[PDB]
Amino acid sequence: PNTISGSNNTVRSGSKNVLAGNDNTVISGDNNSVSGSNNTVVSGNDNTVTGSNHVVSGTNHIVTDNNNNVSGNDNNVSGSFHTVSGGHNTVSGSNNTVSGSNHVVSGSNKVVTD
Repeated sequence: PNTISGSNNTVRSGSKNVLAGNDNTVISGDNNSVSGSNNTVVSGNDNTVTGSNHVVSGTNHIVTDNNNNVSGNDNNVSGSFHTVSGGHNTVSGSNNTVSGSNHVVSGSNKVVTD
């Protein structure tokens, strides 16, 4: 039902997830692809999550690098230590806080909302 390769990866509830690496978890969700170390999809579907220490909920995100906290729908997040919600945001750099929709945010320490 799920495809799992590595050490200490788990899916509590859901199907068709693909988890590779170590200590990755899908709490509740389907069709997520998660690769790396210590990443977590809490409640979400169809997310692509690569790198380390991400926490992701919602749908259709692409999250990479490290330590990003992402919820909502269709956010594309790179760099580190971001907090992103809402929809269709594109976030790079470090330590940005982004909510609302359709924002493209780069650099560091930015706060952007609807």
